[PDB]
Amino acid sequence: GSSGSSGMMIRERIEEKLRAAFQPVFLEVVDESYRHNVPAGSESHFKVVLVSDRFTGERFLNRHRMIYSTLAEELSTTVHALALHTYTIKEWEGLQDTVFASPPCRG
Repeated sequence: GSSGSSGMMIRERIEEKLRAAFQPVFLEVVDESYRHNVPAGSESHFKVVLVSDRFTGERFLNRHRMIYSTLAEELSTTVHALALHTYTIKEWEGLQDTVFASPPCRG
């Protein structure tokens, strides 16, 4: 991006970082803008998708510790809670659809 015209959108800052942060295979963030006029200061719906092998059924918390570390403060700035969705290559290969693959075993 040529200098000059730029923005301060969190959604971008988040990904833009992860890109080089881990350099996974998949990346997609779901940001939600203001919907109602009234002031809302209770919760901030936010979700992020990042597929990586590193999440090979290692841990449930370790999935956040790694992410947070990157956007430790970056996110803490305005965002507080986030629903991380770390998946694996396989699981992704057939998240919804599932093929009946049950090969026989050997001695």
